[PDB]
Amino acid sequence: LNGTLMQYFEWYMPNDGQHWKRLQNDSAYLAEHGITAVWIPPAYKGTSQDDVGYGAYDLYDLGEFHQKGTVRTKYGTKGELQSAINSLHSRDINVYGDVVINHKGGADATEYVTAVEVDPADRNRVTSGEQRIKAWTHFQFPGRGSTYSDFKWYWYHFDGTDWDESRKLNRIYKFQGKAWDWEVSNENGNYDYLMYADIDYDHPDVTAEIKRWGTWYANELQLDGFRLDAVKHIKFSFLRDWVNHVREKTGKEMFTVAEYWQNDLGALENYLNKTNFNHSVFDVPLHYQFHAASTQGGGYDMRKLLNGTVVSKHPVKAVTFVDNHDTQPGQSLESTVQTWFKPLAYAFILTREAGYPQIFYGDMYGTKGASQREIPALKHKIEPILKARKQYAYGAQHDYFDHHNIVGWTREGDSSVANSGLAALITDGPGGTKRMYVGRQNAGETWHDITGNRSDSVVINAEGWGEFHVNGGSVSIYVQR
Ligand SMILES: OC[C@H]1O[C@@H]2O[C@H]3[C@H](O)[C@@H](O)[C@@H](O[C@H]4[C@H](O)[C@@H](O)[C@@H](O[C@H]5[C@H](O)[C@@H](O)[C@@H](O[C@H]6[C@H](O)[C@@H](O)[C@@H](O[C@H]7[C@H](O)[C@@H](O)[C@@H](O[C@H]8[C@H](O)[C@@H](O)[C@@H](O[C@H]1[C@H](O)[C@H]2O)O[C@@H]8CO)O[C@@H]7CO)O[C@@H]6CO)O[C@@H]5CO)O[C@@H]4CO)O[C@@H]3CO
Ligand SMILES: [Ca+2]
Ligand SMILES: [Ca+2]
Ligand code: NA
Ligand code: NA
Repeated sequence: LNGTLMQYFEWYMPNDGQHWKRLQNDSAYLAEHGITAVWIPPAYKGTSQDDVGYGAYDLYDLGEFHQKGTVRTKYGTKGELQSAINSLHSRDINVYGDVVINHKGGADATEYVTAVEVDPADRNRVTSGEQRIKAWTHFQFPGRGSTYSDFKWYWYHFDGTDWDESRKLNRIYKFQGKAWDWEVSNENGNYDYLMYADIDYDHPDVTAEIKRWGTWYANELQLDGFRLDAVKHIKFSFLRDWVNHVREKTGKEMFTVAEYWQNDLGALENYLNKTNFNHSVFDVPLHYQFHAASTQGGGYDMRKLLNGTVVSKHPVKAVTFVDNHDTQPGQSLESTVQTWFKPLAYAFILTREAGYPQIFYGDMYGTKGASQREIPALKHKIEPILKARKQYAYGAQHDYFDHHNIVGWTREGDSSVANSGLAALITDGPGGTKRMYVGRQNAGETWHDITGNRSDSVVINAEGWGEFHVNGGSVSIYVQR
């Protein structure tokens, strides 16, 4: 009954074209461990075969056309993806597609464009007169032709770019007659511009086309929902309308979660408000708290985990997580939750009632970057916690955030899930004990630590309390034997 998301990729997976096949072959394992939805990496042609997917060359090429030196994407072919999705749906696993509509990379040809430079710390400030640049803005899709869509892109569909090919120069250029979109993040004055050619969401043909593509994409892959990339760089009212549009055309719920990357609840709440709460956001602040706790050696006040997060104020609109492809070692938003703390963070997201939790492929299977700082495979430490969620994390919750280090929570169980109920303890410092209430209805049951970290059994007293133990820097989750 509890739903669990999985981000089904990490940044450094090998470019062998086998990822979709792997996903298909992992569907039985995912279903058995209680994963009910997967977020798949962008499925369309990037700027090269080894693009992780955020280049977004051709949104209508799902690994079907020979473009950018390849038919397949990094991950495989359209057919392979569709076979994987078909296996996942056969096991009631929903599929959320990644939607990268901020920009387009890898244009087929340059165009001469009149532009001005803007200040990278304040993109509202113009720092040059008009100049002629060669911008990568012409998309003809020579390998695709007009199959699925005859829409061609030119400079006038974009607000700007970060490269002039004539002078070989990396600067933020705003095209003549264009204005950065609003509302976007107010960081750097206006954070519309991120990378590649920035899509102009003031352009009515562009808004129409991206909405149309949205519906096509959903149908083509039989998607159940969306993950929205880089939303702080995309006109908020457009995103709102886009989500409503695809829902209207497909007739389905299309659960949607946006990646709004800011460690600030206020900014996330503004975004929710400006999109009428029609979709969820990732709980970025909670991730940063996990990161802080993991790097402070016991010095973090664990009571802080209850405040300043999306899940603390808008639990129905939070997707909670520990790490992702941007926070993993080496990557652009690097803030990795250290290995020792990572299971404790997973207990917090998986066994508490608030939020829609997500597990990271990189945490399960490890990351394959070229460093000696990669995330090791933690599948065996995470499996028990997933099981706790799937089978035990039901009913009324009681919180025990009453200590700088050792914090815990219980779940009473629900009569709809047989033998459900748990008692969780995590500590960033020394271990110890906490007496916690698990419900009088559990009186006399014998509970054991599903993680195997503690070998002691705890018998629940007549008043519904047990005396629970946790080791130093560890997690224990007690459930009925
Ligand atoms: O697994 C489901 C769910 O579990 C967790 O949610 C629990 C939550 O943490 C608790 O706080 C409590 O919820 C109470 C809530 O917090 C109170 O605010 C109140 O809610 C009332 C609303 O205030 C009121 O507005 C109205 O709500 C309606 C919505 O406005 C309307 O949009 C629609 O809701 C839909 C969502 O918008 C949509 O996103 C989708 O929701 C899914 C979540 O996005 C997804 O994360 C997950 O939710 C988790 C949640 O994250 C945990 O925190 O699955 C959701 C279901 O698919 O779909 C929604 C439904 O279509 O409709 C609602 C009302 O129908 O009314 C509500 C009261 O009904 O009281 C709440 C107590 O009921 O308990 C929940 C449940 O465990
Ligand atoms: Ca933008
Ligand atoms: Ca614009
Ligand atoms: Na723009
Ligand atoms: Na602490």
